[PDB]
Amino acid sequence: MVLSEGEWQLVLHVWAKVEADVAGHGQDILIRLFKSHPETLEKFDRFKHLKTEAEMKASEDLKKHGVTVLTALGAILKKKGHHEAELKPLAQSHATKHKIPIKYLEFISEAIIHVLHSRHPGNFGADAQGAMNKALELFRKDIAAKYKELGYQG
Ligand code: ZNH
Repeated sequence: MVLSEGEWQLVLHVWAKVEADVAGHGQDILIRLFKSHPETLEKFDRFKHLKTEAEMKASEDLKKHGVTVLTALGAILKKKGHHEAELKPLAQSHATKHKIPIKYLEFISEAIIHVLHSRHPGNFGADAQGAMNKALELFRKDIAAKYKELGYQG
């Protein structure tokens, strides 16, 4: 699959708003993820003890993680599909150390879309949401191919 330049621009124009407060968007996204799919929290030996949204919002380590995740994703999006270099180390750590199935990447993709839709109705209409879905699908497809090369079922 390949996105058009117009699709990339819709993706990057909403990402520009995310970048006003990457930390806040990261918290909202991780919390949505853990609330919708509580099993995903079990992957974080650092965070699996957090019991409530309140505890999640007050966690500095969780905030730090959201910034790390969104900054990595932002870098990948900015490559506009030319993301092999960024994807290599990410695919290896997530296949081999963290053991994150593609299904869980689908879950966080859903959380991203939900938070953007809630926070950014001005820049996340149907067309922009479609473009973001296409970008995240491409990310997941490319990660999935790497998983396979690396020996992980995903
Ligand atoms: C979209 C998307 C995404 C992105 C971009 C990311 C990114 C990332 C980064 C950058 C980091 C740091 C470095 C490495 O590699 O290690 C990480 C880590 C990581 N991660 Zn991940 N992620 C993700 C998804 C995910 C999910 C979904 C999960 C689960 C479920 C995860 C789990 C993880 C973990 C567990 C870790 C580690 C943490 C700590 O701190 O230790 N993850 N991550």
